[PDB]
Amino acid sequence: QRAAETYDLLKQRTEELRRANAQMSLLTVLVQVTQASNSLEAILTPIATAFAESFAVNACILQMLEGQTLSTIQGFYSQQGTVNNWLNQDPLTNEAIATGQIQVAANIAKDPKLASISQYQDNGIQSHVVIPITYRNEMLGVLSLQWQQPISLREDELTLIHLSAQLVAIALTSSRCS
Amino acid sequence: QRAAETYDLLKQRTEELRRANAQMSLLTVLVQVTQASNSLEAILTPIATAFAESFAVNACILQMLEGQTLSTIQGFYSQQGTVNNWLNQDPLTNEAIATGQIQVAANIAKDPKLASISQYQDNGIQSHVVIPITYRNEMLGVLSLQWQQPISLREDELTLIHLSAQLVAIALTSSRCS
Repeated sequence: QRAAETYDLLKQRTEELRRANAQMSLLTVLVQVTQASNSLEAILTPIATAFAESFAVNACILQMLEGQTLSTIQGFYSQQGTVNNWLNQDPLTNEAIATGQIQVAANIAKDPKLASISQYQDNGIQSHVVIPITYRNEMLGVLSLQWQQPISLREDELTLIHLSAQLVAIALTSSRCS
Repeated sequence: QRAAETYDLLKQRTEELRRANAQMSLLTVLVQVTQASNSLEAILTPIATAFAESFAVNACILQMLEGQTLSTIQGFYSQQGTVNNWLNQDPLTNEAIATGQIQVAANIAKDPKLASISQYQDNGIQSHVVIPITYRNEMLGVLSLQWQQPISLREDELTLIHLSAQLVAIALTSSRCS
């Protein structure tokens, strides 16, 4: 009966509601973190951590740029006992820096330009998204999201990444104000 | 039957979903506007306009501060044929500047400190919210929301105002970067 296709539509709304709330929650935390810090360095790990929890990553790295080189300045989170930063050796990151575009590798085994990279293999990284962090046209850094399984991002998750990163860029650019 | 108390809960979820989407939408527009501008002055009206549409105001004013004086620098929106800025003569605004707190006057006729003010009367303003716009502890300006009817803000609407304003403060502080 059409009263069973109402369980199909409440179960649908609630999931959408759940999703929308989780989006709001990430944006809320990013604003809070920005307001509570007093320097750029204090803000980095908290931001990485915020993305890590939102996207259930194995690891997240937020790394600053000087021109088009990765800075030593960075913040990070990992479920592992150590964070292994090999982004300077990463084709995916290198394409992000060059093109100013989000780069999505949903399944490493399939990008042949990525499948044979020792670092992806030894860290067990099977999906990777890297997004430049750009304020106006100034690229301030990159944010890397890493998982040990292949992912399949929804439309809403990609919108959230685009907006998130954009907010983060507003955030970093203000943090440099003494 | 309990199948009629499922229409009561889908009609409930959808409204909550509607609300959450409208929140996301305001935050999205504020980020976009910040990224698309190239100066602080270009950003002001768009931000005021964004709040005006979100909160269905009669008018919105976003006005910069120098120390604790209102600047000439400002942006605004109004349904009226003219924007009448009388915030320098406003006790509500003056309390916001002094206390760094949101000020809510849901029904002017009832604040006796506000009911006899010529400007509230002649503009037909029956409710008024003014929120300082503060980055870290630096108060950059005030944002004023004005209606011709009494309002009754929901919990979610107040959270949105707090976060919004906080984002705007991040936004203005970055805009000053040449």
